[PDB]
Amino acid sequence: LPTPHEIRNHLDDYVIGQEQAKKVLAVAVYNHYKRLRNGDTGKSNILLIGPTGSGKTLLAETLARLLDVPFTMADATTLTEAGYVGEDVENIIQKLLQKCDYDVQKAQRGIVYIDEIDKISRVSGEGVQQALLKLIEGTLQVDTSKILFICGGAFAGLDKVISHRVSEGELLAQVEPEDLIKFGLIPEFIGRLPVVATLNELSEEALIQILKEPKNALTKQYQALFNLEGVDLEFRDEALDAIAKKAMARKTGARGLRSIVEAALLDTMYDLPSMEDVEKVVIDESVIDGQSEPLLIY
Amino acid sequence: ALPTPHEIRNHLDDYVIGQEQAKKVLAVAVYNHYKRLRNGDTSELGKSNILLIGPTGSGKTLLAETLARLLDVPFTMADATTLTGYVGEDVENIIQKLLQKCDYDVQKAQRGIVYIDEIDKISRKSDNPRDVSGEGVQQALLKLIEGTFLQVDTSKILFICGGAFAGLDKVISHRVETGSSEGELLAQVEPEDLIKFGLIPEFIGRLPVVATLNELSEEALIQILKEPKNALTKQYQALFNLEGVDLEFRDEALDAIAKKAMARKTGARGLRSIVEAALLDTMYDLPSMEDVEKVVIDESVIDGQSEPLL
Amino acid sequence: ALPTPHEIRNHLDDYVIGQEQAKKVLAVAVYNHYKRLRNGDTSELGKSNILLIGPTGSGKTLLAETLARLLDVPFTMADATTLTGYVGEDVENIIQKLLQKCDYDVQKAQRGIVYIDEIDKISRKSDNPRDVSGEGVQQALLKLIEGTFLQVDTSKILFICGGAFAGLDKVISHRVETGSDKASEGELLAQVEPEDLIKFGLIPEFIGRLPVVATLNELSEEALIQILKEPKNALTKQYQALFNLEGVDLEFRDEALDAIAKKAMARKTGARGLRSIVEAALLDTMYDLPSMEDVEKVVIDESVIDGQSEPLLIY
Amino acid sequence: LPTPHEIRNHLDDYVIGQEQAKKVLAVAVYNHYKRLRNGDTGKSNILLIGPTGSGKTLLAETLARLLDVPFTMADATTLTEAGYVGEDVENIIQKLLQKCDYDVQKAQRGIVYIDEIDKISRNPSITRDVSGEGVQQALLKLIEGTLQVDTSKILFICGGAFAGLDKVISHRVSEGELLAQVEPEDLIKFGLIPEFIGRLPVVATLNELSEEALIQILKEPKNALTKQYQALFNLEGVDLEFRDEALDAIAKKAMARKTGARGLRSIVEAALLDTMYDLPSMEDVEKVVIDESVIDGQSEPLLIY
Amino acid sequence: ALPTPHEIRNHLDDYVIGQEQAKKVLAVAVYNHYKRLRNGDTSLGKSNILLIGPTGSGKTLLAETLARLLDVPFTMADATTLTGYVGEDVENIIQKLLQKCDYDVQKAQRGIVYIDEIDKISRKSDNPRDVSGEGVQQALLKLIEGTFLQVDTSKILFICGGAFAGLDKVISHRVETGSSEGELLAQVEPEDLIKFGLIPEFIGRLPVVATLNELSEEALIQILKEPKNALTKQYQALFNLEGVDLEFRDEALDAIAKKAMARKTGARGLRSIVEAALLDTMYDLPSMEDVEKVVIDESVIDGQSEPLLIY
Amino acid sequence: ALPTPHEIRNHLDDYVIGQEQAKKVLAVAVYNHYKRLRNGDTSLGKSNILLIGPTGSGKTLLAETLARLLDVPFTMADATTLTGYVGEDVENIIQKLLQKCDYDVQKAQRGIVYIDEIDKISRKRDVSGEGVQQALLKLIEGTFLQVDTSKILFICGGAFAGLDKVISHRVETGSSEGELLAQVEPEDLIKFGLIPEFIGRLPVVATLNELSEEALIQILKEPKNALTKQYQALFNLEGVDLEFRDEALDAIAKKAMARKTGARGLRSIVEAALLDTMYDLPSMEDVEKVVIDESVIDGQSEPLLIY
Repeated sequence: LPTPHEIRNHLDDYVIGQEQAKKVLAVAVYNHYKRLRNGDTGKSNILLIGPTGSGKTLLAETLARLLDVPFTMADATTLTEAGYVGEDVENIIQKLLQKCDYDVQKAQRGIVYIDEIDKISRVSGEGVQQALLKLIEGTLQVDTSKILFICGGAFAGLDKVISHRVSEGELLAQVEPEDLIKFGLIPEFIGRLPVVATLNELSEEALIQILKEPKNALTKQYQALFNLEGVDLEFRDEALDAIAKKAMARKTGARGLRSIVEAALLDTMYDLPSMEDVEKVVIDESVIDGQSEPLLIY
Repeated sequence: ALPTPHEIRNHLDDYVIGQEQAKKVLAVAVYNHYKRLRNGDTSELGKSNILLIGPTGSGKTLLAETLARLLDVPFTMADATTLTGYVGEDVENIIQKLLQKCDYDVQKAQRGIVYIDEIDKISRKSDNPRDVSGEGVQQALLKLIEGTFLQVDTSKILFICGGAFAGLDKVISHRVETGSSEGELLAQVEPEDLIKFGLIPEFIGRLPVVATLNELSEEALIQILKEPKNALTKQYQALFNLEGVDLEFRDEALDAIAKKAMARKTGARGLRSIVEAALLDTMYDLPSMEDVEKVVIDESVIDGQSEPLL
Repeated sequence: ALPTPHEIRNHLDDYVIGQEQAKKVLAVAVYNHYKRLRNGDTSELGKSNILLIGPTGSGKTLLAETLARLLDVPFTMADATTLTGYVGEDVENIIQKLLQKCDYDVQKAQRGIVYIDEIDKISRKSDNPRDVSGEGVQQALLKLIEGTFLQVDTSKILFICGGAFAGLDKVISHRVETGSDKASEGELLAQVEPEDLIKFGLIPEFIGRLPVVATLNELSEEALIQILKEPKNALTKQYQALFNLEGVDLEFRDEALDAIAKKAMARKTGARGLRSIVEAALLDTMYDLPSMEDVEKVVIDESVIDGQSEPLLIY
Repeated sequence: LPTPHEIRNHLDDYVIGQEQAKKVLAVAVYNHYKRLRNGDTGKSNILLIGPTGSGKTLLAETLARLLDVPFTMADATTLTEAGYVGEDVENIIQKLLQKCDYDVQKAQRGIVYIDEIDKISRNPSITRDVSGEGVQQALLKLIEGTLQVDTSKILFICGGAFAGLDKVISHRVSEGELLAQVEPEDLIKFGLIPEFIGRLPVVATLNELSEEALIQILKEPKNALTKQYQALFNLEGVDLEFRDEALDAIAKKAMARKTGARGLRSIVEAALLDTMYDLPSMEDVEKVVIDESVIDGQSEPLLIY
Repeated sequence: ALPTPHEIRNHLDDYVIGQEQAKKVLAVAVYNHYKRLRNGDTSLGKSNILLIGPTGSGKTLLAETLARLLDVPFTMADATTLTGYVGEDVENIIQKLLQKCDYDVQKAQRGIVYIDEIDKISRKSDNPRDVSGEGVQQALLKLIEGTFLQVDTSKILFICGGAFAGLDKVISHRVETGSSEGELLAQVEPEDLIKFGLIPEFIGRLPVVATLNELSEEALIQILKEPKNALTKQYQALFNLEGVDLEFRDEALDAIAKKAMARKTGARGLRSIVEAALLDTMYDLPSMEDVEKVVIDESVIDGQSEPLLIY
Repeated sequence: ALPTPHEIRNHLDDYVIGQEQAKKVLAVAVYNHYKRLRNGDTSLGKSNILLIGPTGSGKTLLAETLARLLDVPFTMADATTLTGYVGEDVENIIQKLLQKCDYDVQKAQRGIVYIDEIDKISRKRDVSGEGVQQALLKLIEGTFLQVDTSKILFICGGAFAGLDKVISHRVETGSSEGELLAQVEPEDLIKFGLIPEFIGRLPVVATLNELSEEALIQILKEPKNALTKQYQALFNLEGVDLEFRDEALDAIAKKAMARKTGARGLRSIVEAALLDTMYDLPSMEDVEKVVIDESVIDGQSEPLLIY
């Protein structure tokens, strides 16, 4: 079992900065699996509070991979309706099992990430907290008490509440279950999330990492898109850096990256299904200046 | 069988005059959107939601409507002004209405297109000074953009938000400036510019595709009267045609109509009302006559005194 | 054999006084509408739906009704106010009723004309402040305008939506104005534009379904008088007929007729308020008429305006 | 032919007050039969708008009798279903003929009263009962002329309370003065189709209730309070007798409280409560209610053994 | 086989203390109501009731007891929760009645519905929303008459209760002449409710009017003893399944009554008092081994001394 | 076999610090409630409870502990989220109770329901708040789950900030908070904002003492699941002994007060103080770690490490 040191060390190679949060997660994760090992003798669940594109999703995946443990994501926005009939919640446990080959144990060790938790707080989101709480609370048959839950969120209005209860970065550090309660989260749900981590920083080296690292990264998306056409899309590292610069110069952020990449591939994607070639290559000149069109290989 | 973005733009040229760039943008945005829907499969993909930015009476609404028709897809219009708590339950009204025109079919509703007008109006900023309620809508409608007793998911449906953004031109200039036309500036538009304008970051990040329209030229109006497959001249020539009469519009008359429209600042929206009044007397005594063709000159339009040639 | 707009308007002149422009518009709109139906063939064609805009008691309803009669076509009236979810299934009620009067005939129902009154009432706006329900009707009835177990299609049927639009005059002015006002209100309703109806409370998609826009002008004091005399079924002629089968001659002094017109204008009911005025003025007379044995009754100004002095009785 | 003076004059002996409505009806009726006489050369139909127990029904009957003209009533509520098969409407024309000895002319002069019109105007929830909006049509097919008899000649009088009408008219811009300003528009917005209202040119109004009617409502109707209570007491084997003076006292009580027709029951009940309470405990032939048991409640009803 | 008004009142005497007149009234109203339903035939009285009495007089109890005594589905509702969308919440009273009714339409027709705080929705200058309140009087009015349950509310009996604090004043202003409280609630007339805030058409739907008299201070003691489910009987039963006999001295019962009156909570405040007085006893009760516990005045009023313990 | 009030209170002393009187009260109320349920028979007390104490006094904890001590389904709700459509959201409390109850109707009847911030809905929007007092009042009595809420025990908590003032204005004669909350009467809650019929449904009234800094220390040590014991256990399965110096424990309590988070803020403080230590713990090889004041308050110095 990896030490909290080893864990954080493997977290630095995937996400730049956030030293404090990487500590909290390391200990939270370590203790969790340290409690599962050697038997019980039980909730070290985590609450990631960081802006969108802070690396929340990326961190979760990394933790799962470095532990060689089944992982699965879920959106509080999609779980809102909880399905017209039944519980859309039990669905993610089935996905975790599918990625697990249906091995009850391997699944109980699994990690689950629920994004946009700050969204549900006021199907009514207040009822979603309960549907998601029925999950966290242990129920072919699998108890969820053993699986580690990580709930990510931006919590836009949280900084205000905490600043009232008595800049933004230092404020979030003083977060307390009370703040989350007054935010919209029920006391019962917060009680299931003892651990609370925070993220407050983004870098160019981070933007470039977000562009390729995440299993759900822009580059991977567009590549899949171009791939449907039978075309291979190649992003020169220089192009990725140029993209990062553009994003910074416009102080857009992580969500701002897509608008840049799209504007660089727009024309290409426009008149591509009308021609036949093996692959296309994006150079930094196609991005930073948009002077030249992407390379075409037939 | 989906139409290539080439084909989409081609048909858009039939209902819309100018805005070639905006039409190229929409052509791709649309193609990719439904291309994604038809071949949907786990792993990431863009929302492909659009943000129309152009002067009043430029063709923002028309483009949206035409797009729907060209794709035989349910279409519904909404105004962001009518939205700015109980309206949070009125935002889903946009959905039930889409279902209404969708034969109450959930899947075809997912194909639907929704156009929100006057988005720039709900922007909370010092310019043109309620802010709290307005932002509440940006975030409430924001929940829709993502996608959540219809049971329909708004993730599948394409969102097209239009707005004139009168002040956007000024802020973009204050940014692009260096040391010491509008269309050229609306091209340098960036998310941070919309930020300072009044739109929240999380909302803008949901509208990746940004199309920009150029104000219709005086000359363009004339094209609007002729070129479009449903051009006024073509509509009235058809009317006069099932009467056994040929209707001829002299270029001097068409330009005359365009000028009348500009003096009224009604753009293309004021075209019909002008043409109607000019052919009003003619159509009254048309079925009572027995001639070959009627010719509309300038004197019939501008002066509105002389009668059309018979 | 369809009647030319000339013939249509000519006959409208027999049942309606004034509104010559509106009548020319309707004449053309109507002619084209049925001209399109009879020679219907694939390829574009205007819906030709109409939007009547005039003061109360100007003749909006009368025009619609007369149009139907002049074209021997089924006609049904509806009020947009009674409409403002379950009413969505009450909008189709307008159809079943049209079928009722149509001998239940689907094709002749397609020929039918539907007049919706008080459309300006359902407009959602800050002026005269439910909005959500009202707009819902604008859009619900909007589905009809386009055209969709009668099996009838409402695409064929002509829609005539009337309204007074009390505030429309103000907004149009706030637009047409230049620098620092037009002579007559009717002069403004002429400069009317779809965008003016937009700001008023009507949704764009709805207005776009009413291409033809007709505007009525308030009847003049003298015009009201003509309505009391000239028409074949003029009030005076109707009451003279009533008094006639009593063996009595009814005379309306011009001072009395103008008196009635003025009473009507003060009530802003236009011609619609004419009868109610005449009735009240002849109420007492008609009550003790059959008990008498005189030659003729003469209505002076003092009987109408005053409403106190009794009509002259000539034995 | 009776003059409007003579007509209203004969209406004062059957109904107290309502001078305005008696005028309107006098002229409406007179003109109607004056148009039938001497031939045509045609709709003077009336719409009675008054509270239940205002005397609407009484006025109609009175008008028919004073003219010696066949008369027949009908309930919009009963005509709702319009019969499972056929038209329950044509039925009332047959009744008018039966009371007429089947003389086509005498029948065409006849008067017909349709009560509870305000009821037919409109979630249907797949209800078996026929829609009132459709009833307006079935009833309109009637008003509009059709062994064979044309209805165009018979005078139709439609009575109703129109509870919600006063609101509509107060919005369009107390209750007594409001109803006077009634207009076909108000009735349209109420629920009545324009085509139906167009057949009812004349509109009369009643603001006060009538004791002469209250007393009549107490006994005349087939479901009158007296008849019902008698059936109740009858189950006990007891005969209930309502003294005429008692019925009048009851009417007074109702008027003094401005309750209305529906208010009568609360009065009668309060007068028979004790009796009905301790009646199944004793055995007697009949009970009799005097005006003293009602107007004062001083003494208990009489018991006959 | 329906019970005579005599039998109905007799059983009401078992669950309810006092209110003999109101119970006579309800006895007839009820009997007649169901007598009409069972032998229903064309060519009758709604027989709907209007309860008028002070708070904690027995208005609710009477209604509930009536239902039980007739094995008929019963549902409670409040006019305050009602005062457009609530128009569709009025039919909620029906679906709930059907719920407790095994979803049987006919049994639902037999059901009894009690609406509390009717005097609250009355639109008047006294205690000054009016438009919404009146809207409910008329909305619920539609129910009283009777109209996807498919059930008709004509069959179901409606019992509307209320304290009518101001009603006493107006009745006085009318009955006055020249220059107990229950004596005035007896002279109550429909026109008095009119001036109070109720609409004529609504009042005309409640022909039966019952009036309750505020329970006497002395009656409180009876309430603690006589009722079949009297507090003393409830706690004696509790102490009984512990092998202990619980004795309430009369000095203690009167003491409790007085405590309740000083708190102006009437009978509603009885339980809270008794509980507090027996709290410590019940705590260390299962840990003892005595014969009986005797509650004296000192244990209640003083609340200092402990109850007597007989080994 | 039901536990005597003595046994119930004894176990409560393990999870809760202080509040001995309230625990005696709850011990009796609880015992009687289920004593009534198990031996239920015609011809009894509702036994519903009303917790009144300052914020973070242990109102919620007591409720939760009671449930655990009786292996009975437990669900929490907030009266604030309640204050027409919420009338159908009141039954939501029930369906949730059923959720945790394995969807068993009978065991749901055994369930315990805690409503927090009851003093908040007291009408002294007002119309809506009262509507809830009454809507929830229908529950207290007991009515497609088919479950009857008569059987389930209701525990309503509240701080009642103003209640102290009104009680004083009454108990006064002529010319501590705990001493006054003892003299609490239903009429005092009446004037506060609660309706008579609602209060009459909460016969059992428990009162909690104001939070004391000194007690916080006991909360860190005494409880069977005390933070120190939890962390010592964590450090124990690492082969390390965790020692909390009294100067360190008092330090944590003071930190908690300055933040006015009472006991709820204890963990967050301890975590942050042991964060770095737990991070580089499994990478060391020492005998025990000693937490002094300097590690907590200053938060600068590291904990003592004895090899």
